[PDB]
Amino acid sequence: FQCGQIIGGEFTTIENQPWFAAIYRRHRGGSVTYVCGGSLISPCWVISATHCFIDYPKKEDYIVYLGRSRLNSNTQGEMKFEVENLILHKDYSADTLAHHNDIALLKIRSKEGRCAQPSRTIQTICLPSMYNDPQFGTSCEITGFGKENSTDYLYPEQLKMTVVKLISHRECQQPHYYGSEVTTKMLCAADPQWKTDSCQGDSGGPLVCSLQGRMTLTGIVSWGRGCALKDKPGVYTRVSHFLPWIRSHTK
Ligand SMILES: NC[C@H]1CC[C@@H](C(=O)O)CC1
Repeated sequence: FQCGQIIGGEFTTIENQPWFAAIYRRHRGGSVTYVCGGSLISPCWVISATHCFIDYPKKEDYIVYLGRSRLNSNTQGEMKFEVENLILHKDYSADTLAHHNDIALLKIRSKEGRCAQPSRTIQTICLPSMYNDPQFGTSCEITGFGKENSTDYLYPEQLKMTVVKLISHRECQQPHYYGSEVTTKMLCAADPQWKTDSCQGDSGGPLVCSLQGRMTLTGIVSWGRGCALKDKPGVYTRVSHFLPWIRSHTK
């Protein structure tokens, strides 16, 4: 492994986002449904958002897939996993509109007792170095099985991706935007003409940026008001500010 090597946007294959994890819940009735996204950060660890699991925190109930480009069908080279350990951030909160410390860790273990193995469809995403983010106005990529329009009932069957641009705290903390709801441990991103964005079901997925030739996990899909609404960008967990929390649990 060599690390880092939807409204609008386009369809894609997992070769373009080989770090993408598709997380599913098995329920209480035997039926399995899509919960949300995630990113492979090391062979045994997938990173996502706490809000994806806060209502069902029993590890035994989740299924993780790597190398999956299709929602309810099989893709050649996909690897299935059990969640060995589900770590939610104890300081998670969502009392108001914003979700605070919205980050989660999933230890993955296949029925064959193995962790993720590199292939053309399974790869790791580079974690940022402490506090090192791309410049405001940088184009980064988002990926998911989320809705194509907020009013849609169904989820697309094929994986999607688009490009969004990082927005400064100054701009995002404006009152017609999110105001004081966005903290410094969050990152805002949007399409300049509000035509593309992450939507419902893209939660936990990554905001992938290129820094020093490395695709970096700069954000994790967290929250926002609607999808692709003027002045209402997608808000992301600012990974570069959660490194001791990640390290503390992957040691
Ligand atoms: N645009 C980002 C935002 C992330 C998920 C959210 C939700 O699941 O409610 C809707 C949109």
